[PDB]
Amino acid sequence: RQWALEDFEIGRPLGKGKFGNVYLAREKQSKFILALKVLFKAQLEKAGVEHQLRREVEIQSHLRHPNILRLYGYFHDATRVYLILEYAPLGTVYRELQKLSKFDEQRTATYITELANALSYCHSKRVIHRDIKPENLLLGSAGELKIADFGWSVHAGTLDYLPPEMIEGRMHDEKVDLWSLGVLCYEFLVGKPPFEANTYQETYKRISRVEFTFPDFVTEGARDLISRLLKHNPSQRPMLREVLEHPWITANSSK
Ligand SMILES: CS(=O)(=O)Nc1ccc(Nc2ncc3cnn(C4CCCCCC4)c3n2)cn1
Repeated sequence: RQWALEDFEIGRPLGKGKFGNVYLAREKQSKFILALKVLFKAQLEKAGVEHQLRREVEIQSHLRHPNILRLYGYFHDATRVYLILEYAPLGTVYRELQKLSKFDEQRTATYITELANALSYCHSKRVIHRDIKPENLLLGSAGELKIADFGWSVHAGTLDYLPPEMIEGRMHDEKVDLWSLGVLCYEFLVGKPPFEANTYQETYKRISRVEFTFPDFVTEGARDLISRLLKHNPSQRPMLREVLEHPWITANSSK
């Protein structure tokens, strides 16, 4: 591996905002298709995220579930780092949700199932993702769910997906990704996150006071799982397989 830019032709833009952009792109000589994140070194340490990115490449690259987006290599030049990324043909989950505004229960449970395994794997290797936002949940071609982003940690922007203990600031562990699974689960069937407000200030309270309600079209099966995960006291939360085990899941997923 010694990649310099001229080893690629760049396709259409893929997004995003925060750090620069992510591009469709193609390895000139094997004709390989990939996402090529381009991040200006300019706005990197000019923001202090740099060292908290190295040990997120670290984290990204030696990992390997099929339900986790893979990082191939990297490089840079004058400005900008370049992340050479697996490509997720069917786009993000954020956009599938806007498109269909809600998910059926067969589809949700599958997405949750896939998320557990990828998290359950992440948690054997003791790794904790922090933001499991739908912006970070891409889709493979078989429509497999693939986790993606960059705020991971050791053991032990919107708060919509964070749990109480974080937002205020306490000794946290892998019990965060399980609250995020709850927040997600809800968002999928309802289409909006259970703590949404129009301000960061409401949302903090809605989270602090665990303040959500279910629209009628939501089944006491799912109420039970989401109720269970989104408890305040971290130790209250199912462990990852007690989740997969959940009656409501199993009745509704792939395998
Ligand atoms: C616009 S869309 O409706 O969402 N279609 C779409 C979305 C994603 C992809 N593929 C893809 N593969 C790997 C990665 C790694 N990071 N990204 C980020 C791209 C920057 C925008 C934010 C999303 C994630 C990736 N995107 C293809 N098509």
